[PDB]
Amino acid sequence: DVSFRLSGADPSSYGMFIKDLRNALPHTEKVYNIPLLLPSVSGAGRYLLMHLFNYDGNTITVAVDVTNVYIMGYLALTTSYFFNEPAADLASQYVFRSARRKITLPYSGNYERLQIAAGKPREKIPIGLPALDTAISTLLHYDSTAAAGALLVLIQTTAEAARFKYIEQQIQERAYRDEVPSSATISLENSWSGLSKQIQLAQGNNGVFRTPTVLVDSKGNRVQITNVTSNVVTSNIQLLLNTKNI
Ligand SMILES: C[n+]1cn([C@@H]2O[C@H](COP(=O)(O)OP(=O)(O)O)[C@@H](O)[C@H]2O)c2nc(N)[nH]c(=O)c21
Ligand SMILES: *[C@@H]1O[C@H](CO)[C@@H](O)[C@H](O)[C@H]1NC(C)=O
Repeated sequence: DVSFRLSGADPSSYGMFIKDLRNALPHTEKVYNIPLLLPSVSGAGRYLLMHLFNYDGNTITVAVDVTNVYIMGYLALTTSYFFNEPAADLASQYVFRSARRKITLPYSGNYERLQIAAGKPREKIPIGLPALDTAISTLLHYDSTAAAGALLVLIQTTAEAARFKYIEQQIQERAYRDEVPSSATISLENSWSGLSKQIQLAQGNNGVFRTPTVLVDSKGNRVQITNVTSNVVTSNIQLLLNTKNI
C-alpha cells in the first residue's frame, strides 16, 4: 500500500508520496529507461491500495489497477464505491470485500463521462493539494455529482502526477493554492496512451515514433513529438502503458 496525509503536507511530502506510488507499480523492463507497466497481473495483486487522509485525519482507500494506473473505486468508512464499468466490477471481486455495502457510481471512470457528471470540463476545475483535501472529504459521503468533480481532482493529483513529472511539479506548485491545470497538463493526460505506444514502437525504429504525438507546451504552444530525444520522453514521462493494453 502507499499512503499520503494532507495534514502537514508540503511539496516534499507530496513528492515522496508520488515516488512511493510509482515505486509500487511493478515492471520487469524499462523502455528508454522508463518503467514498462505489465500486460497483466492476476488476482488481488492487480490492485494497489492508496490510503489518503484529509487534513482532519479522515481517510479513504483508493484501489488502483497497477497495469494502467486507473482508479477502479474506493472505500469510505464501511461503504465501497466503484465506477460503472466492467474492469471496476472485476476489481470489486478483490478489494474492499469487507465493506458493509457497495455502491456503483452512475458513471464510468472516463474523463468525458466524469466531466458531464460534474457539469464542467477539467479545464475549469482547480487542482492542487487543497483541492485533494476537499476531494477526500467529498468522497467520504456519497453525493454522485460532487464525487465526479472530486474524482477528476483525485485522478489528476495521484495517477496523472505518477505518470508525468511535469504534472507532479504542477501539483507541488499548488501545494497551498489551487489552480486550474495548465493546457500542457491537459495535453499530457490526454496523450499518455499515445506516448506510451510511440515510445514502445520506437524500440525497433531507431528511437523514431511511427506516428508523431501532438502536445501543448509550457507557453501554450502546440508541438509535435517525433522521437525519444524529446524532453517529454527523457525527463517527463515516468510510466508506460504496455501496448498490449492499447
Ligand atoms: C479508458 N480509461 C482511461 N482511464 C483513466 O482514467 C482517467 C480518465 O479516463 P479517459 O478519459 O479514458 O482518459 P484519457 O483520455 O486521458 O486517456 C485517465 O487517468 C485515464 O488514464 C480510465 N479509468 C477507469 N477507471 N476506467 C476506464 O475505462 C479508463
Ligand atoms: C527528434 O526530436 C528532436 C526534438 O526533441 C528534434 O530536435 C529533431 O529534429 C527530431 N528528429 C527526428 C529525426 O525525428
